[PDB]
Amino acid sequence: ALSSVVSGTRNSPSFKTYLRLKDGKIGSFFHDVPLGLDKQKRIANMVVEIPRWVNAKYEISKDFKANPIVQDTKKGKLRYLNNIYPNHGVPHNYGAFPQTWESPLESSSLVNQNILGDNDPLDVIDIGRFVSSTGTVKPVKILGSLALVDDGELDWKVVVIDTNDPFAAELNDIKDVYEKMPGVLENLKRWFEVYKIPTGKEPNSFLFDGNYKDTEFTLKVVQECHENWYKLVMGELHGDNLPSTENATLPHTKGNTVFDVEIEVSQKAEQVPPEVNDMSFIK
Amino acid sequence: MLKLSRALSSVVSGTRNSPSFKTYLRLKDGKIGSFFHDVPLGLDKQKRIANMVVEIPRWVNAKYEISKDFKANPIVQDTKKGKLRYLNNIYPNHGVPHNYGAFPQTWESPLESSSLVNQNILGDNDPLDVIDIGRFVSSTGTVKPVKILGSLALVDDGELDWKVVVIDTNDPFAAELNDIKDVYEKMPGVLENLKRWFEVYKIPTGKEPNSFLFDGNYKDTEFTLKVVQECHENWYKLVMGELHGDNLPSTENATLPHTKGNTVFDVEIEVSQKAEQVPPEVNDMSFIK
Ligand SMILES: [Mg+2]
Ligand SMILES: [Mg+2]
Ligand SMILES: [Mg+2]
Ligand SMILES: [Mg+2]
Repeated sequence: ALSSVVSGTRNSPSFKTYLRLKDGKIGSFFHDVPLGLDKQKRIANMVVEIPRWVNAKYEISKDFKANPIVQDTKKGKLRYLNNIYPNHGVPHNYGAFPQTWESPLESSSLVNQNILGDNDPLDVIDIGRFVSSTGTVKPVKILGSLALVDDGELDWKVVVIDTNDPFAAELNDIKDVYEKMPGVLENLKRWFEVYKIPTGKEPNSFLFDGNYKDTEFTLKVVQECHENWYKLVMGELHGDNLPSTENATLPHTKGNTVFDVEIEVSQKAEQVPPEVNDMSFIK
Repeated sequence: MLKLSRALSSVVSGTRNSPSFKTYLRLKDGKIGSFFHDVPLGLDKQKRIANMVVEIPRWVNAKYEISKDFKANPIVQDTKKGKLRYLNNIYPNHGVPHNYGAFPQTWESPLESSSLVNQNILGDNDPLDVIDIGRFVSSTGTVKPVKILGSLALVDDGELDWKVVVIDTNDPFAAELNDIKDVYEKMPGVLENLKRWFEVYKIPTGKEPNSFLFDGNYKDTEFTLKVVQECHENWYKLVMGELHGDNLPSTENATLPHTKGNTVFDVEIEVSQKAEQVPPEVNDMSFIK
């Protein structure tokens, strides 16, 4: 089975999580984890970036070799998400669909409006009961989606649940969450609207009037972004500033390679800065 | 780093996330005291401050409390049928939303009805509950000054369970809060969340929701000081042996020179092993309509 390995020191700029492939070789979280999309069973594989109730802004890096998960930084400073009261850190496990990409050139057939893709793998929110570690790859059941608009880009949020959650069989479309998990859709919607306000940013807004899109519509977003990724790795797109497509597993692709990376020994994990625990109370 | 003056502190006994875990009060000379009896409440009516004993740090689930039954009144995790008790995650809260604790040298008498409520309703037999809404996360067994802001008259299993809202006096925002309305206006969602939390938090354990006096309104600072005074007065009668009842708390104490319970504690500090794992079900979320 796929697994992961930590490099460097937790809560320092050296921290990384790499994908380990089945033979022990290093792969890319972006390119080498099969999405494993099953349109019939409405399941696909998520890469977990941020465990529920964690603040560190871990993401799959498009820049570092082999696309490890690294903590975001600004002005050289590690970035922590705020506590949007009464949330502690992220309210659910946050991650991505591997082998997907929101092209900032191919404008979506699914929105009537000429709006940009956000240039990253599709964002995934796992609302299940399990707290999942950074670098976990697991099957999730696709439920619905939220069309967040952040800085002119369509930042889709796809709501899923871990297929190991006994409750997953009780949820077969996005209205099931509203009825059976009271408060989850409302809280995620408000979180994504306001989470940058404490950093000096304006509230985000929504397409579709702020309404969640159902499973059938969401599956089309996933398929489209999986096809965009496909075109990207096959060299079948013309465009500047395309992500790296270096990969360990995709035969005949230009980026196909063997990854040679240094796994740095982990030191005494640094303290999180105490100000990370401050709460943000948003009107 | 280095304190030139003696201060109260605490000592952990046993293993975290195990039935052995205990935090004891250490008095200025290093001996063991009671968190219930031996921490001066320090109530200052004019500055609207008093000392809190912190039981549960913000975003912790473990239901730590001052034990009325254990010798020297350590803070211990509530346990039932030999099973450690954890508070639920009342979505979207993670554990307790703020630092939770108590006012030492206070007690809600279960004998008397308060003269401050227009209603016959008995107290909950424990120190007054305190909720510190400040930015700092405080460790179990911390004693610190807090500014009293207001209170909520929760009713739980028929008993009046006062919740006192306070802020750590070191919080730079403390100066901007002078009464319970400043929290409502300047810390949007805090009072709302606490009130809903106290209404629903035992529903996952199979209890009906709690109710309130004063129609679920918060009481202001002036009224709250009267509740704290009255509970401090009743604590005093308890330790002075002036009350009759079959299940009064123990009044054993190290520091109160004129009390029957005044004693020297001899407690064992057990070696701490590596903290046990919290059971993974403690991370499940409760979604209450
Ligand atoms: Mg992302
Ligand atoms: Mg996105
Ligand atoms: Mg209490
Ligand atoms: Mg109480």
